[PDB]
Amino acid sequence: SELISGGWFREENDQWPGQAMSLRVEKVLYDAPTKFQHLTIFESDPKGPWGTVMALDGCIQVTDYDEFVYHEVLGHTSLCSHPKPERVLIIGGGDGGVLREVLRHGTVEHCDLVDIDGEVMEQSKQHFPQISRSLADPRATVRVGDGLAFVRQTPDNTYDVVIIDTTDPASKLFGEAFYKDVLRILKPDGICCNQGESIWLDLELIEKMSRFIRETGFASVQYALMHVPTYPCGSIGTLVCSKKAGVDVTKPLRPVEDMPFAKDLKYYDSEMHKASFALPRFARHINN
Amino acid sequence: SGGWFREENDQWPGQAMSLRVEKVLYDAPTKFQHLTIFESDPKGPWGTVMALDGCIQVTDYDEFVYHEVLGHTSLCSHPKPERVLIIGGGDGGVLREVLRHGTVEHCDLVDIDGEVMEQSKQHFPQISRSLADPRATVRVGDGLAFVRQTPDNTYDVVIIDTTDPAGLFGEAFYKDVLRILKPDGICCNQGESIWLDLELIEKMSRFIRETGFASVQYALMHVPTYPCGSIGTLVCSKKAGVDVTKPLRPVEDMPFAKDLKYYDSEMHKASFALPRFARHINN
Repeated sequence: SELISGGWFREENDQWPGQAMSLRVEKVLYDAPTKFQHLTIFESDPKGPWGTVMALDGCIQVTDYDEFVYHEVLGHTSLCSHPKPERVLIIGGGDGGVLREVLRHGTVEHCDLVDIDGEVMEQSKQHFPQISRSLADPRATVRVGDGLAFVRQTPDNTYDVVIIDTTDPASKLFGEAFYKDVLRILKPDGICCNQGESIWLDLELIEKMSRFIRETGFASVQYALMHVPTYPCGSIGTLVCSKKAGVDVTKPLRPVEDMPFAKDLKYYDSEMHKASFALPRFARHINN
Repeated sequence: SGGWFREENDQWPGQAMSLRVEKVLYDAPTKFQHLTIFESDPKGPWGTVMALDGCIQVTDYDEFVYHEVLGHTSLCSHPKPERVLIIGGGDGGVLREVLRHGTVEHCDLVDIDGEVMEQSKQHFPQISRSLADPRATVRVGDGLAFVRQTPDNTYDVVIIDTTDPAGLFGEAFYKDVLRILKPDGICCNQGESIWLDLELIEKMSRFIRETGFASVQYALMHVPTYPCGSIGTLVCSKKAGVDVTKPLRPVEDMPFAKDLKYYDSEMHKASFALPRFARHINN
């Protein structure tokens, strides 16, 4: 209804009062609500480098150009922090981008993925094949359904890593029970990766979320910063949490340089891993 | 127009970013460029915003990142910076950070646009307060003319806060900058984004090395108002074997360290770690 070839997409979001970013639309590939949210896929200006762009609820999620940053940082920062990650769970991750990166690791014997929106997955399968290729991997069991119901019915010490690639669709509505479930389904040496907000637009939420996950029972939580151009302020982050008291996730436990796919990565390496946990002074208290 | 500022596409068309305007304080050309000052949405955190040639340069909210990174990354990499030159830096932001250092005996500043510094004096006092400091000699004029008429081995640090505006002249200019630096001299130059012009950073980097600098390293930073959200700075060392990626004089030892909002020795070291697609700049 809104987008039109030759017109411009506009990301507004009320998180930021009085700010907006826009991209010129070449061709609309999809624009409509789903069962759970508003999906919008389109081809951007060929003169520009962003390529095919996807927006969920009026917020750009994936673009061909910078897509690798968020997927590598979540996938590898958490897995490289675990001594031997054999079994992995991803809550969300419908486009398959984080799954693609987890599946690079030879140690991963199986990975479960649970996202609620099946139509987003289908549109990723069509317009982002390079991202969604891994949904069909023999080591991946992809499920469409409720992540809360899944983790509650999962027995204890099942997973080595749990990646939460979602902000819910400030532990509000379902955090208390869910993060307790996440803690118990992790093995004693378990690592939990959670997508964080920007240190520019919602530092207050990062502080609350960090304190909440520590109160839940995690022995440590550390915020990793990253350069993502398409995000409103240009820097989202992620909370990498340990169940085991003692482990320091800010230095890679298994450095990616010692495995054969290190040179295929566009963003992440061991030096970026270390660098991501150095926060500006104004935001430094998050990591103590 | 209708209560929204829109940032220029220019290089790489199709992208644009916009801010809601509450009150326009200034909007008109000057002698050398289009200056645009306005108050942003009070509900938003940006405060007073300044744009040069349709490109946001300074906002009250994130202004400290760019100024601390240029000022301190270069000074903290020098063993004892007594004399400093800033080409550009009309708003006084980089000057304010350089002047925090006790070792700095004097600092010369040469920017070509006098109207920009007058508008900074008015609408950005917290930034431009340093222009009146007794250790600062502020000059309005050509930076190319100034550096060619400056004798050898005059400066410890030279901070180039500009991508060339004054009406092309790199070859002569960077030779001058190399010559006017003392043997242990550091040169800080503002870089472009690794996202939208990596090709330019690579060229700029090789050019400065070919000019005579023993090493050149690109420091990355988080600046939300920049198109992609990450500009950087090239830190260039005349003396060979200098690893500027580890601070020579840690800011933690200086008393103003806790007054900084962004920069510290941890951020210093992290800044030189580049994504793999851009790591060939520093290798």
